[PDB]
Amino acid sequence: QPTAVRLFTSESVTEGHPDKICDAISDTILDALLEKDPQSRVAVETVVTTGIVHVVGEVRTSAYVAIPQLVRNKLIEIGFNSSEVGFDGRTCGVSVSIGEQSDDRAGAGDQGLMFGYATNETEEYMPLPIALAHRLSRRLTQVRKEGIVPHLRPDGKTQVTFAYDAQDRPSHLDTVVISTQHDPEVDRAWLETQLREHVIDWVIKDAGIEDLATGEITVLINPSGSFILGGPMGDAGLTGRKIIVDTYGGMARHGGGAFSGKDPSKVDRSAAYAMRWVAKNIVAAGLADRAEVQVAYAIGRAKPVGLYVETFDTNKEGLSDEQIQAAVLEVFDLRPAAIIRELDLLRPIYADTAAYGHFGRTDLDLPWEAIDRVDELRAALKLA
Amino acid sequence: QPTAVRLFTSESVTEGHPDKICDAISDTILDALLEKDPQSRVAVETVVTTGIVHVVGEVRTSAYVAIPQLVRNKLIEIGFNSSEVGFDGRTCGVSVSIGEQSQEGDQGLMFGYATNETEEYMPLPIALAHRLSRRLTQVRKEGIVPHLRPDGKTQVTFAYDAQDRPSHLDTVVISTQHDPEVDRAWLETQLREHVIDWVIKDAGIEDLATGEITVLINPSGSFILGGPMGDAGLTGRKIIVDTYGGMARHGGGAFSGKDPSKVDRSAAYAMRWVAKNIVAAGLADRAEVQVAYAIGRAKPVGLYVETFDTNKEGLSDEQIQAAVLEVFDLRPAAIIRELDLLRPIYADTAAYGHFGRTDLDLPWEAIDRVDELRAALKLA
Amino acid sequence: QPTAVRLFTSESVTEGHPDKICDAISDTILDALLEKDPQSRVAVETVVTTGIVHVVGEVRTSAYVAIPQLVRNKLIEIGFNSSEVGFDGRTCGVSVSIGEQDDRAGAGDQGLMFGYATNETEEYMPLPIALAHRLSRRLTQVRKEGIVPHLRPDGKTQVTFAYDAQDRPSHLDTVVISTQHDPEVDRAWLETQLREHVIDWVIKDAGIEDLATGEITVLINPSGSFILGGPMGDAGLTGRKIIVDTYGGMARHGGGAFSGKDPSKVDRSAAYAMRWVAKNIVAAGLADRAEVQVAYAIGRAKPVGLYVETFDTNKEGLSDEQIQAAVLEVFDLRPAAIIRELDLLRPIYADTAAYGHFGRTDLDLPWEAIDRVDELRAALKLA
Amino acid sequence: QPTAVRLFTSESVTEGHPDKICDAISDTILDALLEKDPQSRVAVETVVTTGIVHVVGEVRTSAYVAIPQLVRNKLIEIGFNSSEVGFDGRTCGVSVSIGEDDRAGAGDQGLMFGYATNETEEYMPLPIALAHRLSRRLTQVRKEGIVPHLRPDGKTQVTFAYDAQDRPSHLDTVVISTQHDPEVDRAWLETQLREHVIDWVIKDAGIEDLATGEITVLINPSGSFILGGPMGDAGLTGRKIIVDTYGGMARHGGGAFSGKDPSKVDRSAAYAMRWVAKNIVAAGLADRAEVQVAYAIGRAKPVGLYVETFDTNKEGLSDEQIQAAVLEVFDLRPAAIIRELDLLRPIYADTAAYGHFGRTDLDLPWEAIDRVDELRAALKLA
Ligand code: NA
Ligand code: NA
Ligand code: NA
Ligand code: NA
Repeated sequence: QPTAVRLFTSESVTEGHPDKICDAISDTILDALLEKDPQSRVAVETVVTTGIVHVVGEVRTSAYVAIPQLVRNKLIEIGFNSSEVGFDGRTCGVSVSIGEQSDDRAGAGDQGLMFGYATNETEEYMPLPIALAHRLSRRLTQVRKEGIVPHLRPDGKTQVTFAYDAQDRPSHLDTVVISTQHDPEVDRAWLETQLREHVIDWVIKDAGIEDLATGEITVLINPSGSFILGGPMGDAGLTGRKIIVDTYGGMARHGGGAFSGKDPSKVDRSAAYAMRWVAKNIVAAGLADRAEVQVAYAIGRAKPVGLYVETFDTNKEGLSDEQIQAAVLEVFDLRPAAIIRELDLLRPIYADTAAYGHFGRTDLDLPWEAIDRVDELRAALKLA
Repeated sequence: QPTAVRLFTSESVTEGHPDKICDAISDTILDALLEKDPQSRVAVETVVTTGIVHVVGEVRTSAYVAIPQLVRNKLIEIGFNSSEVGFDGRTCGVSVSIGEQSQEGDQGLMFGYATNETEEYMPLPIALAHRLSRRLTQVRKEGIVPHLRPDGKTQVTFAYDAQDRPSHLDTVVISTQHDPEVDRAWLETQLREHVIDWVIKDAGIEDLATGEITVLINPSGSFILGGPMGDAGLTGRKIIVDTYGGMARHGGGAFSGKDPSKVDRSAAYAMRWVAKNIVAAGLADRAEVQVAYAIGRAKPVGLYVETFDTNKEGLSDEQIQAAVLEVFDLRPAAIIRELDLLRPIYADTAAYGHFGRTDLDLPWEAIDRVDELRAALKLA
Repeated sequence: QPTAVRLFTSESVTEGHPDKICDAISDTILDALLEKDPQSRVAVETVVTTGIVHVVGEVRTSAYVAIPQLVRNKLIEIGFNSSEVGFDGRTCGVSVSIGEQDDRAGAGDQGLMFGYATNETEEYMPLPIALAHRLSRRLTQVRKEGIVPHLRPDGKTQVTFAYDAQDRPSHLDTVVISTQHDPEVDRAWLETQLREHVIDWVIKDAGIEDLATGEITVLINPSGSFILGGPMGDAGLTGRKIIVDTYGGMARHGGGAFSGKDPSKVDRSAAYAMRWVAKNIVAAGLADRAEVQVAYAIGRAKPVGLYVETFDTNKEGLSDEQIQAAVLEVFDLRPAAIIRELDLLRPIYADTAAYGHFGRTDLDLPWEAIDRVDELRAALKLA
Repeated sequence: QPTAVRLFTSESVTEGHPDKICDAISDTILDALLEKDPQSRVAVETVVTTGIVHVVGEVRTSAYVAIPQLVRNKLIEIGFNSSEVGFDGRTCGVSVSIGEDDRAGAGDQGLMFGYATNETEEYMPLPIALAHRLSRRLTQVRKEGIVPHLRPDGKTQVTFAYDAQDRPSHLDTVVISTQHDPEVDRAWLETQLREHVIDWVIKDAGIEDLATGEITVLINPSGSFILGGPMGDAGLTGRKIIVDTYGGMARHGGGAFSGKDPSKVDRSAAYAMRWVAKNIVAAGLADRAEVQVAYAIGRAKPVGLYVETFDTNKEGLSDEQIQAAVLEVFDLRPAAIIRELDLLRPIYADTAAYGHFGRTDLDLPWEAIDRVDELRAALKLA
């Protein structure tokens, strides 16, 4: 009969976290190939460790791109420009092991399952915990790049814990954790003041979540102390190792597939994008407050072998999940070629997705964020 | 308004799938180090592509292990023993970039899950997908089905009812690497009998497999070359296969190549242990628990119990969570001690899933806290 | 006092020896770049070990070449096409770590380079390296043409001649051949097959029966089986067979490797020039044997050093100092003038990357031209 | 018929030259293995390029050594400690791809040469002796703070006018190219290196009499040298074999030394040939001696031996007669060379720059003139 408060957590990382460096390098190569050959087939994985970038996988393309210069320039853009910060794009190892050799009916290029999610609890239709964690990691990068907080270095991680009510909804911000790389000219006591003011307080006001941040918020800035070296130094990063940061921060189920370094023919990426597009339209059409949708494919088959709509008893208009799914099946063509055509995916738009999340990005104009199927869904259900 | 039937999917892969090669290599090095030094700190990632294995990361150990031999022997066990099958443990590249000292971590979120819909407390789609991929490897190694090669994938789709429960098997996909001596039609007859039919009987789900089942065997034609050749693999790229096949939420953390001091592993194991005890204690049919840690704090900063309205005994999820907090010590050091994690038990976990393994004796599968939970809740 | 017979030895290796695999890959990349962009700057090193090729260095080029496919195809042509032979171009690792960013032009580096020639063979080569190369080329030939079955690519040849008191070859003393093979054949079977189809064939093809009379020691796979070959348990690197590539130890060497270097690298172009000089000195009748050193300073076109030696074989009462004045009159040794006069900006180099850079009767290499004999004689006012 | 002056050149490089980085790393690994297990079989090649060290090859040892730490520590000792200088041992990539009685046969075939000359007190040719002294002094003035603003990579080269008798007569040209900080230019380096490297070494070597009159001195003649080492100049083990030996004065069989334990005849038989050549000259049998030796895989006794003394042979002896004395005194089976020179000791990292021969700063067993008595006594001499 005693009760505990349920506490839900999501995390994000900056573009200088070693796994995110790999995602960004993988999608920088994808975009360079797409800019010159929109039909490029790309399955490029990046590995980073002390002093090393290793790029591996398979491309089919008519484009020429200078991979080592793309890698070095992306590391410099992130801010790894010196041995003093743990990694230097100008002087690091770059090794390439890429193999270059061997319409809606086109079969899926692999089996797999993919989920999409949306909720009207934020303007960007994202869960509050991942939305706040991404806003904090984006702001931590912004204050470094613009000099709002001097003496910062690229690597960093954010983590937010909300209290939740008995109906599975956020009630209150409980705990914020931020860790940032920094120059030795500053110490943790200075960083605590700077990041509390210029990151956390700024983001709470920018997100309009004052109501959720009243009273005692536990804040931990660089709780382990000095954070001088970072990125790949004394560590390792790999493409596709931040797939929950990339999506919904653990609020939504995930099918396992990574996004970065994959062209749009990979259903792991394009069908996940299609499921965000479906979920967002289900919510925007007023059929549910929250919606999660699974799709699944068999290799060589165009039509999904599976589709699974869940709205967690937030369904509206007396509609069941089974009725909403029938409307989705009428309105959306989930054959992989039809997804690529309707969302105009064969464009170099992916390097921007490789840090700070693929979904609910109001800084970007991503096609899977369009709420342009609201009218068709409502009409399929005979709603006004 | 019209209704559609909800279809939920899970997948698994054989030990020959390039990503699972990487998980196994990472956990084989981990086990070799734990055998000689239980206190070893290990953060090893494996990358495979045409002709090469690259092992990267950091180890803090007193143990001497010969990594190139361990890698070669592991590929040969998997069955990659010839250029003919596309990869050879004896003749492939092995490159090691592991730091052993500095010379000049308890954070993140984790989920556990259990359901009483199977005897092993797993969701049916992932339990069936793992039984198919394990059985596909077995029929090769035993020569029950000849002319198979190690790489393969399985996928299972179940119809679900309006209450989010499985109602019947809909679709089975098996894709297997094979010798050029055989084709898709031959694999269809062999695999329907010796893999699909055999597993439906072995699992006792005949009543879920009546009527029309869609079976897709090598649906995209021949699959002669596989493993790393034209299909790069990395450690920790099968984290949904490793866990609950998409039935349960995930925190993002990979298991393989990580020693037990890493909460991405130990805390996810602890949450399986908590979820399984909640369901075994008759508090819920299905339970999902998130935990989360803040750097420098031993006790978790977050815990979140969800039983999807399957609550029993008139208990809310908040009440179940208070009992969990009284019964379970969720400090990482206490998890390591209570589950006796500092043992070379992990290479076995690196394919066919970390949870609900009837073939293994894993400490996070113990339902030894049921009496404590029921006593904390004043139940009989 | 007791006397001993002096015995001089030279060696060669097949195209399948791991060091020569690297030389070949490095020069196959160079040739592919020079084919589409003759102005390409290339400094590409190849490393082979079990399962992997790693290509490293720096290139400046407008050309696109697919390096992984070039590597795999070259390994296939050499005969490494299966895990059973120890290496497979189709399935091996290939990793690339290459960065991509008139006559008065200075040398790109310092360094010293030697050239040599001797009228003891028609190709102007010392007999010990001439014979070692013929054996290694023949060893490759009997495999590719299947004159001797069950052979695998990796092999080494070694020839030891007795020498007279005046430092000239007198007779063949010892021939060594180690060849990679299928496990179906043994040392005993290789010994019969290789004596007939390689050693006896070459002696006849070279016309050296007069030097191969009496008892010759023949050691064929003396260490036993040689089944696993190539990079598998024997790492290779570009520029680790520089004495095989040149005069087999008969002539001095400046230390510079040839393969993976475009002609702007004096290590290559100036060694080629010294061969051309040394060959023309002997062809012009100034000496029987000539060895010439040249050296450069980075950023300076004219050499800092030139040294002629003829080993007291000088003719016409001319000193080495007199022959050298003639060489300075006739030859422009500025790097740009060497590239121009020998037409070096062509894809001709992969051919050079095994069986030697000099004395090649199977190739038409510009540095083997005896086209300056009139100019040398006219400089010495010889008829 | 006019005359030109013959001009002979040799070069050396600092320990910061990318090829010598690879030799030093290969021999640092060999030494660490021999320290714990003298019977270690080692064939370790090092490759360096922008940001990366790759160590490949084969070891058979009972020894555990921490290879990445050895690599990083060696780069730090060399001076590559910053991205600013082009390479940092603390932050660079390190990848390892290593696979793990006296009639004992040669492990390989091949030919090896040794050389000695009484023209210097260390029995070395003057051009390579002077090139090595310059490269060692260029390192010393940087490490000791005699000349500021230097960086590790550098090359030296000397050209001597030679007489009709093939002997050095005059120092003609000295080249030094050094890596440096951007705060200094060629003009400053020319002043500093003329005094603290060139003039210092001419006095240290006692060759003032060869260095009179006009000497062409070329310091950083190609201009600025800010980045160096592996960045834009890939290095490999065994790519400075002529710098390692006699600077082109002597013939060479092709075999590299570094990264090889003493069971490799490429190393031990070249060491034996220096030992033989130096004792021939120390015994008073010749002013200059060059000796080839050659082996066949599977056989202990050499298949070839060749003595050349370039007409400097004394006491009415021919090279055929010197060679018979050599065969009586010297056991040239590999196991016998390893035994007599006590080669199974961690002495090799010190040989990996500044040459393997004529090293008055080391006490190398192959430099011993401990066999002159046996040679004289086998030739029936006083
Ligand atoms: Na539901
Ligand atoms: Na709930
Ligand atoms: Na002479
Ligand atoms: Na002589």
